[PDB]
Amino acid sequence: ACTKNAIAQTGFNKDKYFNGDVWYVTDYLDLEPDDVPKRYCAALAAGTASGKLKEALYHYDPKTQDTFYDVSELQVESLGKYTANFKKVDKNGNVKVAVTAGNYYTFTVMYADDSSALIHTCLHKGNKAAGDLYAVLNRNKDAAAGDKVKSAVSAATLEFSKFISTKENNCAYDNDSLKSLLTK
Ligand code: HEM
Repeated sequence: ACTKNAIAQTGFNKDKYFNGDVWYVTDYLDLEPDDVPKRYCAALAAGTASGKLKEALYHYDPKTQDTFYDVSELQVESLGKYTANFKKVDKNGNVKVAVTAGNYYTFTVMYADDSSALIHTCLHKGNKAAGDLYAVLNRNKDAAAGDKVKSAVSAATLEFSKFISTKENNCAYDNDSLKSLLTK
């Protein structure tokens, strides 16, 4: 299902990435066909909350209106490479689906700077078939991918021309919920 051992950025700066702020997905590449929709909105917050490494996720399908949030405790495999549980929550952190063995994702930061990043994730959810998902992130939801992150896509032996943009979906995000979910 997933096939890639993504390599984390050399010299990854964890405190800068996990600073409590929001990252927007601007472009994505799924290696498995028919795995995710062709139009999508996603964002996350990443930070340490009371000593615990956390991510809060948001997904929105702009055609179906399917919406869900997750809160994730990350465990460290190596610098920039994590295994995350997930619990599905409402935007206020109330649990809808508890943490469960077999529901996890891996998360590898392949490149990051203050404004942009390239990540890989492999999602394992119960019975479902997994597939490699790469995402270009930016701190600014409207930013076109710049040369640092596009060069990193090339250095991963990927073609940025294959990535699908999220920019034409009228995506609107609740940054406040993502930040507050880090504590939940
Ligand atoms: C930003 C990095 C991402 C991470 C870490 C991530 C992680 C996850 C997790 C944990 C779930 C399961 C949530 C739950 O059931 O509670 C999920 C579901 C899903 N994600 Fe992502 N995701 C990311 C980005 C994306 C992107 C960019 C897309 C496609 C444009 C996408 C498409 C989906 C879809 C379609 C599901 C629903 C799968 C199902 O039917 O259960 N995700 N994702």
